[PDB]
Amino acid sequence: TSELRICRIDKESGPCTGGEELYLLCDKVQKEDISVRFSTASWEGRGDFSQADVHRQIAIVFKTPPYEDLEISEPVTVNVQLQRLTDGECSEPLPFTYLPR
Amino acid sequence: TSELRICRIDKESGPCTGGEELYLLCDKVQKEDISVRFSTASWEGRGDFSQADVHRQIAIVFKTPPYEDLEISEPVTVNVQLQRLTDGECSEPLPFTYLPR
Repeated sequence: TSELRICRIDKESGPCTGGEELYLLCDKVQKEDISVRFSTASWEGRGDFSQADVHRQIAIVFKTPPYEDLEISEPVTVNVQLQRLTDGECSEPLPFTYLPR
Repeated sequence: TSELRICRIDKESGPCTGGEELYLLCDKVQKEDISVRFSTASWEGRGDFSQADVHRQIAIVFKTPPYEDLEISEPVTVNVQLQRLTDGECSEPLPFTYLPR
């Protein structure tokens, strides 16, 4: 109830040794009343995190624009950033590399 | 200013043909005054999304627990879910598969 829902987990696999840092996207939860449970029909395990590790974020779903040159033979890593429409203010850039066909 | 900051992009690469659905995590933005800019020193492109595509989410950073059997020779995909400490209520499960050493 209260709708505990996980939207996704950045990684779908990892070493059985554990201790691997991951992150999951979910709907509203109470950081003082939430935990992560890994399990099978006969085993149970918990993710290691604190309240400081529960971040309120915004997620934007979008389709990439086609690159200027659809005939590139070599990868081309461009910049990706947030930009405000009103003032045209940008955020720092993050890389994204386009791959040839 | 107002601190436009991107935390990450699920994919770091993709076809130069574009039209690839992605998502990025960032800090507070105004969905009616925000856009995504792809660019080089001489080229500019925009991500395709609407206001409906800007979601307020929670992200939890955590380390995975080690699996019960560290000697598995075959992958073992267990369940991962949110669980409330107070009532022990769980969310639907998402799969995560442990890999042998």
